[PDB]
Amino acid sequence: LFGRAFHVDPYPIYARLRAGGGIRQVSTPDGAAAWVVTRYDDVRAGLADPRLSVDRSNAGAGYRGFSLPPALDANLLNLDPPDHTRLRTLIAGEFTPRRVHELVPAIEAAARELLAGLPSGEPVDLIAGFAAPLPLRVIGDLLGVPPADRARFRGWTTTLLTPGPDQPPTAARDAVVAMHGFLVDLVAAKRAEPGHDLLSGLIAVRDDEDRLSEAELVSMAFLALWAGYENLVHLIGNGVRALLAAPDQLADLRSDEALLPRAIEELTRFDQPLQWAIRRFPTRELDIAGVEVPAGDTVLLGIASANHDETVFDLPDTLDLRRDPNPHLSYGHGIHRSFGSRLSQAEAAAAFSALLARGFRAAVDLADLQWQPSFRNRGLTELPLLLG
Ligand code: HEM
Repeated sequence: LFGRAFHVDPYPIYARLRAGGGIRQVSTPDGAAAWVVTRYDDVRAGLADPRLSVDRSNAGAGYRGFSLPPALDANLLNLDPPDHTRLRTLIAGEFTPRRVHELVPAIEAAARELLAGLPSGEPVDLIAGFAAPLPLRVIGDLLGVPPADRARFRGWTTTLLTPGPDQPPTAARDAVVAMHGFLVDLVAAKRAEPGHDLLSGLIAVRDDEDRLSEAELVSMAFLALWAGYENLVHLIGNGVRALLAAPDQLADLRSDEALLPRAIEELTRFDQPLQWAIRRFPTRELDIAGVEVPAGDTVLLGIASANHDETVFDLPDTLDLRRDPNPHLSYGHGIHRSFGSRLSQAEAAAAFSALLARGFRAAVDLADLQWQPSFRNRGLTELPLLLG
C-alpha cells in the first residue's frame, strides 16, 4: 500500500486508487485515518474549494495530523480567508516576478560555479554536490543570510529538511528549535540593518499601518525553506534521474536547447516530489469523488496522482518532454497556489542547463538507487553521476 512499493514508485498505487473511484479512507496501524483523493478533477476542484479549510480549528475529533502545514504558528498554509488574504497580499508585495527575474543571473552563475567545483570522471553525488547546494544558496540569498551565518544555516536546513536515511530520528526535531531561533535572530538583524533581500522587504511592507509580525515573518521563512529547499532539491534530483531513465528524451533535449522550458514542466509533472497537498477539512459535509465526506474529516488531495491521471495525460507514466498541453497541478490551484512557481522554474532551468552543458551520466545502475522513506516528499538518498 503505502510501504516499500510506494516509496520506490507510488504511481502504480495511485493508479489503483483512481481505478477504485478516486476516494478512499486509509488508516495507519495506530488507527489514524484520512481520505486520499486521487483523480485530477477532484484534486483540482478540491485545491481551490472554499469549503475545504486548512485551519485545524475546523478539524474533527479524528484529527491526527496528516500532511501538516510546513510551519509553526500562523502561516499562509494554515489560515483561511480573510486572515489568509491579508498575509498573501502583504507577502505578494515583495515576493514578485520582478524579484525572481532579477535573481536569475545570480542563480545561473551559482549553478555553473557549484557544478564546476565537482570533478569529472569520478563518481559524484548529484544531491549533496549540486541539487542541494544550489537551492540552499538561493534561499540563503533570498532570506539575506550573512556569510558568517551560512555554515550554521546550511547544517540546520539540511538536518531539518534533507535528513540522511541513518540520521538520528531526534536530529530533525532539534533542528526545528535551532532554526526557529536562527530565523528570529535573522529577522532582528534585518530589522536593525536592512538589505535588499526578501526578509528586509517584508519587514518594510506596510498596508496603511498594517505590517507583518515577527511570528508571521519567521513562519514565512519556514515556508520558504520547505518549498525553496526540500521541494526544489528533489525536483532537480528526480528530474535528472528521469532524464537518465529515458535516454531518448535526454537526447532530444540535448539536441534542442529551446525545449528546456517545456521539458522542465514535463519533468515536474512526471516526478516532482510533493505527493499530497496540505491536509484539508470540509467545513460542511461535502461530496468528493462521489462520497459524502463528513465535516471536519481529514482530506488529502493527491497532487502526484493527479499529475499521472490517464484521463488527462496520455501515457502518464511515460516521460514525454514535448507533452502539450501539460496542465500539471504541482504548484497548487486556488488561493493557496505556490508563490514559487517561477523561482522553481528558474532554479530548475539553471540546474539542468549547467548539467546539460557539462555532460552527465549515471555512475551506478539506476535500479540500485534508494529513495527516502517519506509519505509526502519523494526524493533520492543520493544519485552518483559521472560529469563530463
Ligand atoms: C521556488 C521555491 C518555492 C517557494 C518560495 C514556494 C513558496 C510557496 C508558498 C509561500 C506557498 C504558500 C502559498 C499560500 O498558501 O498562499 C506555497 C504553496 C505551494 N507550493 Fe510552493 N514554493 C516553491 C516551490 C514549489 C515547488 C518546487 C513545488 C512543487 C512542485 C511547490 C508546490 C506548492 C504547492 C502545491 C503549494 C500549495 C499547497 C497547498 O495548497 O496545499 N512549490 N509555495
